Amino acid sequence: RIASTTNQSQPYHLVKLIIPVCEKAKISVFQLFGSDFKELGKILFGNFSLELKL
DNA sequence: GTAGATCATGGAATATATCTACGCGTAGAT
Repeated sequence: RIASTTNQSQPYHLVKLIIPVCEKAKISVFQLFGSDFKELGKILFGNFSLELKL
């Protein structure tokens, strides 16, 4: 939330923020930076067993 | 003859980006 409230052009701390975030999301860094928004959303919804569909 | 014992005698608010001072590791010269 802080990273999304601060200026978006500001870089994010890799090991401090992104790697733990994708870790808790059960998502590889490759999947996060490579897949499009549709695939990422579908995989996130399946990972947390949500019923959403983007 | 007298004192003691005995007997009679009795109705109904938190995290984070930013600014600043300091030691200092390394760069530069020879």
